Formats: sequence, C-alpha cells, structure tokens
Amino acid sequence: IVGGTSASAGDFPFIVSISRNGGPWCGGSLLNANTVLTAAHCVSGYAQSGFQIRAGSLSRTSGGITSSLSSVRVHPSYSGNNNDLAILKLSTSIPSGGNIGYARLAASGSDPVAGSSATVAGWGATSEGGSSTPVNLLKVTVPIVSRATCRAQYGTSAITNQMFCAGVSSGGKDSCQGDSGGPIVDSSNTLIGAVSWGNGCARPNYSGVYASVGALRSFIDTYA
Repeated sequence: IVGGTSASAGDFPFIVSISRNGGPWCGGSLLNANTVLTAAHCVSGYAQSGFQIRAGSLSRTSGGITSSLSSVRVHPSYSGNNNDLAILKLSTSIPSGGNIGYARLAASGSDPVAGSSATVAGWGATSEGGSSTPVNLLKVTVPIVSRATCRAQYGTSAITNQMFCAGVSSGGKDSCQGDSGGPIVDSSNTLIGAVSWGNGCARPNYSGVYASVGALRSFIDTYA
C-alpha cells in the first residue's frame, strides 16, 4: 500500500495474508471457515504447498490462525488480467470470533459508483518496486474511477466488465506489489474487489485495477 496508514485491530476481520515459500506474497479474504478469495494470478499454476494463509492478525508472520491449502480453483474464464479471482480451500478451518470474521460480499450485479470511496488493505510495498514490506497491515482510501476513464488510461479492451478502477488523478495512494488478492471494500466495509493489476503503483493517471466481486458473484457463490 502506497500512501497508507496502519489498519486497526478489527478493521478487516476477514483479511488474510498469503505467504509463499515463507515470504510475503499477497492477500486474500476469508469467505467462510474453509474458503479464501484471492486473485487468480497469486496462485494459478504455482505449487500449492508453498502457500500459507494467516487470519486474525495485523502481521503476516505471527498471531492469529494459520492454514495450508487443500485446493485452488481459478475463475473458469481467467485469461490475462481478466477474471482475476481464485477460490482457495483451507486444510485447517478457521472459526469466526474475536478479530476474525467472514466477508460480506458486494451484491451480484453491483458496480462501484465513480467517485464513491473505497478502502484497500495489504502488506505490499510502500513504493513502486520497493523491496521491503511492512510488518503490520496498511490501508488507504481512494475513490472509484469510472470504467470509461479507466479505459482511456489503459485502453478499451484492457478494462473489462469484470474489473473496476480506483485511485486519485494525482497519484500517491494505491495498492502495490504484494497487495494482490487482498480486499478492497466500500465505505460500509463490504467486499467489492480483490487487488489485481495496474501500471506501476500510485502513478498519476493510472488507476489501480481490481477484480470485481459484484461482477464475479456467480463463480464465488458456486464454489465458496
């Protein structure tokens, strides 16, 4: 997260860190006791055994409850950056309670309204290309950018109806590498997307691009 502030305990009860080979890698969202939603690109085709989920902590490396993975399912239409969601099943079930909870999802067919406020969180870099990552979870609030504007930045074909965009024209507030797969919520803390891709991090006039939960609810609901 670029331009972020520390998340408080209980801000995102459903957020999980996803380590790979013992190191930082991405984020995700706990949907129920045995299911995490993350970005497909975080997991597709990689050795499953390399991943460890941690829930209930502001840190990636201690606290809370961990699990390995039992299975990985990418969206059936995942291609390039498009449809960038995956369902992970956990080897160890994680109960709600305390600072752990399960995500409430954006309604099927919803699309974040341009200008509305969204909050994204993760353990990724704090600058483009940064090599260090924070120990504790960061968050940042950015407005939704219209898809039309987003297509003017990236190209018409590049932004699909399964993506939405968020950021500030000036730059300086965004998700970044290591935040992929983690949650972006609306102002009510409902899960509206997963961190997916973008042109660098926090650049002027290149929004962050998010996999849209509202658009991808059929997949999520079928396999959660």
